[PDB]
Amino acid sequence: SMKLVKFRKGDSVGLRLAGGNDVGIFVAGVLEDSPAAKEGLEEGDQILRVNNVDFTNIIREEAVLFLLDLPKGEEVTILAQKGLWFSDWL
Amino acid sequence: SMKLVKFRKGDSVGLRLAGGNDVGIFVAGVLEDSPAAKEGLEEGDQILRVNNVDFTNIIREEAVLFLLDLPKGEEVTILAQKGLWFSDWL
Repeated sequence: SMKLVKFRKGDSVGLRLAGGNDVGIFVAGVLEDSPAAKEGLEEGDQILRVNNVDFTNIIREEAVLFLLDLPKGEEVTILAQKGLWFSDWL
Repeated sequence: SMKLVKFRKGDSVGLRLAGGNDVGIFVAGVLEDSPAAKEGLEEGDQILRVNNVDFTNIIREEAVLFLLDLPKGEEVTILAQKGLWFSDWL
């Protein structure tokens, strides 16, 4: 049900995000060959926490900038849960 | 603002979908090297119409099954608009 994903940030975090009208922040894509991919992050997962931030109470714009601004080399810890729905490949 | 994407369906349509609580059906991924990719479908686009179906008034489950069930070789026409938000790669 929950998953803890930990990787060292490279030049980018290797993720894209999606959400709606304050209904949670979701993984909308994981970069191929990235540390995030290697460690098991998946499209459709809800992000609950990144490092010391509650990702269930953050506005969209901050969620984006927080991840962009983490320095290269720093460890990123994501707690994810496996409002939005996502289909499989069709 | 709008885009019309037309391709011949292969073994799969080459797309994944996302939505919320009846807030529209969105492109959540486009398969690399697919006809859909070649013709310009992009993650974050809202699907307005597929063939002769109003994709703004269809429940999630039908949206999925409709696309799965289209036969191989049939032309797929998607009208897309460039409730959900999607970030860029971070």
